Amino acid sequence: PPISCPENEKGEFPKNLVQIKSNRDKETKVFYSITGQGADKPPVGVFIIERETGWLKVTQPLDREAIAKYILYSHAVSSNGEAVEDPMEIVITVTDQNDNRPEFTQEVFEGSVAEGAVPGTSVMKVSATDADDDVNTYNAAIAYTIVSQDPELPHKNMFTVNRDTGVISVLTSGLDRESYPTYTLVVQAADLQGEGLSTTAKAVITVKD
Amino acid sequence: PPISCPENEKGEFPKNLVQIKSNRDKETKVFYSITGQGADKPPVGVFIIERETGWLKVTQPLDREAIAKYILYSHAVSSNGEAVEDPMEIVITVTDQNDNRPEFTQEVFEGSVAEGAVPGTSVMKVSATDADDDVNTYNAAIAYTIVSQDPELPHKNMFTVNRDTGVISVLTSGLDRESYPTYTLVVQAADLQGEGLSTTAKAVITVKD
Ligand SMILES: [Ca+2]
Ligand SMILES: [Ca+2]
Ligand SMILES: [Ca+2]
Ligand SMILES: [Ca+2]
Ligand SMILES: [Ca+2]
Ligand SMILES: [Ca+2]
Repeated sequence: PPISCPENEKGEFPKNLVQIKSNRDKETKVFYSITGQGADKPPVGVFIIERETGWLKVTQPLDREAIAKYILYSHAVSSNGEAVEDPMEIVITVTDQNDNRPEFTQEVFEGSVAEGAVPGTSVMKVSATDADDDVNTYNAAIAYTIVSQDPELPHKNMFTVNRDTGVISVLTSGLDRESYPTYTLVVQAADLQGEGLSTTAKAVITVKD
Repeated sequence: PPISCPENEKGEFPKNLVQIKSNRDKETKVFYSITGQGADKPPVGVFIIERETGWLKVTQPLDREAIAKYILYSHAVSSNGEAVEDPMEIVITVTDQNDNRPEFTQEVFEGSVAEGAVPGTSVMKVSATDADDDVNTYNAAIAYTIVSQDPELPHKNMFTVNRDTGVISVLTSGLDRESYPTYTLVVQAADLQGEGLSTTAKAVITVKD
């Protein structure tokens, strides 16, 4: 059966994963080995096996974003020097932890809007990515919010962002090019549908005629 | 051996966990079943098994803080109505996600300090707990910070908090009873050693003498 291990595990190492046994255990003395990337190939020694007991072990914390899936092979050789089984495929799946903050595609997004634009007009889009597992978890489910607006004139809520799409829209009337030519918005992207880890970037909006 | 499953999984359900096989599937057609709390007993239907193929599945997102360990038994009955195998124990371990914010033991912590206390004197202790897995993960490793001090006089750094202990101390001199009687500190607790999920509470300090 497939084997699971969570990434970023703490505590004492090594940790037991599964004990491998051969049926020819009582017929003859059996020695156990593992090969593959993560065993004898780079990264070397991530997984080990006790040669006499057959206990498969992980020796360090794992990282899903480095390697999410390990394919290894177990070997069973008797004291006479013959393989008593065919090499057996071992698949080790690395399950995700929410350990990556979202990341905006740019540090400073540029947009523009006409000062006459009706409330509810789309202006610009911001976007972030999240390196965590977006297939199985919510650790990469991003929600967009606006943290601050500068200047806060004529008031502090001139714009709003669609929490799913990252589209920034004119929320209210009051845009005035002659008084406040540009706005610096600090936008936020947070995983766990807005409840988790977060990052910030800037959105600079120029006001046009 | 488990049979590990992460909590709060998204996507389509049910999801394959493992395929149960009997040897004596060649002689006779075998029907597979599972019993126990989580199968036929409350909570009913969390885990199911295909009767003909023997694929054990989970039907819903799990919650480690509700149930962290399931004990099931798989049964193998032939078409003639006789059990061909003894009931086999199946342990199901629920692995942790960081889905719980740290929570302070109180909403408002109360302490006091004499105005003549030398800088570096212990004043009080704030405490937070985290419901996530503190044995295997960092999802419950709490770090304390002071977000804000009120009032910011004589300056904004009158107090400091030990990030591990939650012990608040006098950082600087200037602690006049007469001109400022009460300090309300906004304290924060963040998991993943300060880098994860967070909530805030209040610490009210009354200056004595
Ligand atoms: Ca990682
Ligand atoms: Ca991750
Ligand atoms: Ca994330
Ligand atoms: Ca939970
Ligand atoms: Ca949890
Ligand atoms: Ca937590």
